[PDB]
Amino acid sequence: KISGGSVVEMQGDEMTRIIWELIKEKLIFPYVELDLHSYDLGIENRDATNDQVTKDAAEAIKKHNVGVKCATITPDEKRVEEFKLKQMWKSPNGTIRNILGGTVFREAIICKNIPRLVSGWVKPIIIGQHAYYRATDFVVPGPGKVEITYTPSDGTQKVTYLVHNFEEGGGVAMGMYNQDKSIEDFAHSSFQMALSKGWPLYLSTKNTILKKYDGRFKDIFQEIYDKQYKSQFEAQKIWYEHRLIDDMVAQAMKSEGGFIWACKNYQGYGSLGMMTSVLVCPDGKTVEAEAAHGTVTRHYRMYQKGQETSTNPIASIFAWTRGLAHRAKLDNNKELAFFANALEEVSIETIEAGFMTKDLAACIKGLPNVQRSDYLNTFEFMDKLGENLKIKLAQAKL
Amino acid sequence: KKISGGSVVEMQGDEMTRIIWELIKEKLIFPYVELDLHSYDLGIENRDATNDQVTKDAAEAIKKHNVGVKCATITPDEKRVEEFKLKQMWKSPNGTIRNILGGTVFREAIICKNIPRLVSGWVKPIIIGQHAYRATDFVVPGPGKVEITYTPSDGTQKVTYLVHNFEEGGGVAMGMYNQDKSIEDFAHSSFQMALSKGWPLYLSTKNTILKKYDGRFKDIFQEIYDKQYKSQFEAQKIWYEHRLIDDMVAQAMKSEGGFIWACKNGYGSLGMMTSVLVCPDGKTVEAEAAHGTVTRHYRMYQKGQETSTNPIASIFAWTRGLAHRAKLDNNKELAFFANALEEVSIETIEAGFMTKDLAACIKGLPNVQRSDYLNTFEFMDKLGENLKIKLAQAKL
Ligand SMILES: NC(=O)C1=CN([C@@H]2O[C@H](COP(=O)(O)OP(=O)(O)OC[C@H]3O[C@@H](n4cnc5c(N)ncnc54)[C@H](OP(=O)(O)O)[C@@H]3O)[C@@H](O)[C@H]2O)C=CC1
Ligand SMILES: NC(=O)C1=CN([C@@H]2O[C@H](COP(=O)(O)OP(=O)(O)OC[C@H]3O[C@@H](n4cnc5c(N)ncnc54)[C@H](OP(=O)(O)O)[C@@H]3O)[C@@H](O)[C@H]2O)C=CC1
Repeated sequence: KISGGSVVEMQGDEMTRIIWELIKEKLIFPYVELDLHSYDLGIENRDATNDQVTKDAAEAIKKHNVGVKCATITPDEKRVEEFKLKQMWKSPNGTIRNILGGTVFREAIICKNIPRLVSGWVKPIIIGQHAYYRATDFVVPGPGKVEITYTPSDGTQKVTYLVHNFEEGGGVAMGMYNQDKSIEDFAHSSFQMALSKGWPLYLSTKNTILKKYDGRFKDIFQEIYDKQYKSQFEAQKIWYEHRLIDDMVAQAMKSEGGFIWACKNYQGYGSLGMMTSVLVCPDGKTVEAEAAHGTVTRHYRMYQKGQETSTNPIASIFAWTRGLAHRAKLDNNKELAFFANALEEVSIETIEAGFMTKDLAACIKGLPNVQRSDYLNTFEFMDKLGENLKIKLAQAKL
Repeated sequence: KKISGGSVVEMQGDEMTRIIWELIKEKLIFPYVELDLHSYDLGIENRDATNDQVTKDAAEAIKKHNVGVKCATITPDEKRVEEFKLKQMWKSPNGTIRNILGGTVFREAIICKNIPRLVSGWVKPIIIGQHAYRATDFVVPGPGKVEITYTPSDGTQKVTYLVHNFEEGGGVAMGMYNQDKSIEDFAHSSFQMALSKGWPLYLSTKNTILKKYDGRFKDIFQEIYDKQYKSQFEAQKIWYEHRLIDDMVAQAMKSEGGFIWACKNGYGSLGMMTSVLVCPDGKTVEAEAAHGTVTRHYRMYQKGQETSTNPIASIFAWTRGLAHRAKLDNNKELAFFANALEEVSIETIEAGFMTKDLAACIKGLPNVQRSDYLNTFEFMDKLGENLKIKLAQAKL
């Protein structure tokens, strides 16, 4: 077996909890031994520990640099009643993101025989937004001037901008800000992401409206690029380029994918089971990977009733491969790195060979026309993945 | 005899849409409807020659007559100023008109059974109304205080909020506002939109974060619904509900369309995107296509090259305006004609006759053959033939 090293694992809820264990038993543990720091973020354990397990897991990722998380229940009124919760606990992902900070990158796994939004997309597209509300909103009770002013610490200037003169009645108003350091982090993660995946980085803004707000982003990116990054980019045939929201969307419809897209926003096509997410810290050392979808409660309800389920494990699987990939990069572990990529290859190869779960079959043929013989159920698909994994690894040996 | 349509304000536009606009009036409207046409030429040359006076006048006419249908217009930039030697960079005509009329813009894509849509589970299009810029942004060069103050006009105590204290480094800051009247109008237009279409209404905000800012939207929407629209909504078996933006995106993706989405704050064929400005009064509306003047196709047409521009959005501007005019005047004949024009457009495409953009949505642009679509004039002639036939069969 491979010596994988230190990995922080977080267990989840409902259907993903089941798939998670299938992944560990069929795909990971037979080939990788890990110094595994496992945390049970199941809803009942989070309630029992008064959410302490969530904080402990966050600190564990901070210490060991690699975290892979299963989907978790974010409680609401119904969940509080269903589980007899003591509190409507905050989402584990919010707690973890707030402890680690960083930038989230979403990337949908592409298979040739699965329709994409843009027919021409051959390579993936990695979209990134910064994990930051810290905004001061208030009620304007009646007529009067709302103004926003800046005063430098040296007190040599004072600038006052009229936000609005309320002359008929009141309303609402707010102010919000952004620190340079937070914009710089967003850019560092974004450039390191483009270098890691070996693709070009595009930044899109709306400088035609918030000329000053978005212009600061444009400048901070260009500064960092031309300073510490331009070199590596020209080396790998990649580059950085700023785009307006229109020029960017256009360049995407005509493009073949294969680029990082940084957004200053203030999730659709392709089954949710194909979407991956990665929290990348500015330091470039810490990564937390996980599927972009949820616990799949509906499929779990079928399971509980004893009905066949067909749940896509790809996003969950790619959470492990990304985490193991980063762990291998940190440890210079060529064997683990080879495994992580082999597992990714096998998943796509199996789907592209026609073995797939119902969601993907529906994407191809349309749900009203899918037949039982068009797909595999949850356990059949995991079986096929494990079978092709064993073949692939053994064949690589020769 | 033709139908007596009444008073309509019409606004002529630029480039490709101007060509198609005239074909629409000649082939689909005028052969069947007589209008008291208040017609204004918002072509770039006429706006310049009148110093944009025509644009303001058109807005006043809509205010007076309640119904307006507008062709897409060139919004000037530096390149347009050079191309036409403009006296100056005239403001977007839509900006002038919205400023004069107020109201909320609602966007709706026209759904054809045989054109693939974003979520294949959307049977009926979804109508999205948006709010408004009005953001005072600026750069923070270095350490210092950014504060936002409220100064009452009656002399009482000034109120000051800290936005942020930049202790080291700089960044950016911005201020933003919303007047209560503005939110009330947004709600009223939205409720009227939902009643008119007979569909449910959903307001999406982030009132859990912006507790006071977005909370004001949700509160005003609810108070106006309970006092002015609850019963009417029930009398049509519809409803209004607030929803957090995340939950709303969830409900929408699993839904089959058919609802109005008001959100404070999408890639189909632009040729199928419709737009309507709905004033809160419930009387005045202005309809236009969601796309622009299609300059690229116009350059083709200028060199005598074959074009295939989609007129659907332009056609639905006319049908929505005429439908509102019919409602205002209790004009059963015009109401039917407007419905017939919309169905004939949908049916022609659903029968396999379409412009190149929709053929691309089916075969993909790389494999679109000339025999897969009609050019602009071929498609317009096909619509005319089918409209003629439908209206003949409608007598009995
Ligand atoms: N990262 C996290 O921890 C996340 C937490 N959640 C939690 O999970 C639950 C969400 O349930 P829901 O709102 O249904 O969102 P889910 O993403 O859990 O399920 C959404 C729906 O999309 C389809 N789908 C999603 N993942 C898969 C998959 N792997 N294979 C096949 N189909 C899939 C299914 O639709 P169909 O049944 O039509 O196939 C499923 O019902 C809540 O408790 C929420 O708090 C949700 C989001 C993220
Ligand atoms: N309501 C208004 O008055 C509006 C004004 N404008 C003005 O109009 C011009 C806009 O030009 P542009 O920026 O190209 O935006 P357009 O929407 O005019 O053209 C956009 C592109 O989308 C496709 N497209 C749009 N409408 C159609 C259609 N009816 N049938 C087929 N394809 C269509 C074409 O792409 P392809 O050529 O690849 O098919 C077209 O080149 C500018 O002068 C702008 O100021 C723009 C926005 C709204």
